[PDB]
Amino acid sequence: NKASVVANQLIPINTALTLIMMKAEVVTPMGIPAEEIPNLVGMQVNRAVPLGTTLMPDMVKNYEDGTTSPGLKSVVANQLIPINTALTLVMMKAEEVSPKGIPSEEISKLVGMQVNRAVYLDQTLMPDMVKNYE
Repeated sequence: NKASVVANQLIPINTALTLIMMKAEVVTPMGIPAEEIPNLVGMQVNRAVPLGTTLMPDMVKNYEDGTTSPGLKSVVANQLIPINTALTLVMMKAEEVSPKGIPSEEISKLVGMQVNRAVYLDQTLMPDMVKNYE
């Protein structure tokens, strides 16, 4: 089988991995492959990554758009938004990503709403970081 993207060195939290920190080794479990290496390269993680850590879906927010059928498109801040910032669909990208944070059900109504917490780059928007919805 093809090798997967397993980090050889240890990565801290929120760190874009590169070709040097990305090792294509054939280890299990076969998390995300390296076909989109040149696409999701520099992808930051949600928590600290140990040595030889394979790319996991639950450990990485939007590892890449390798999904086909959306349906469960979740809102993800592909960019960085400072606390209290009326973010709209432009800064928010409702795509199918895990885990299922906040689905774009009525986003058109909450779009441009000011957040009470700071938001980093591609981060999964959750109802725990926002105030009281409608």
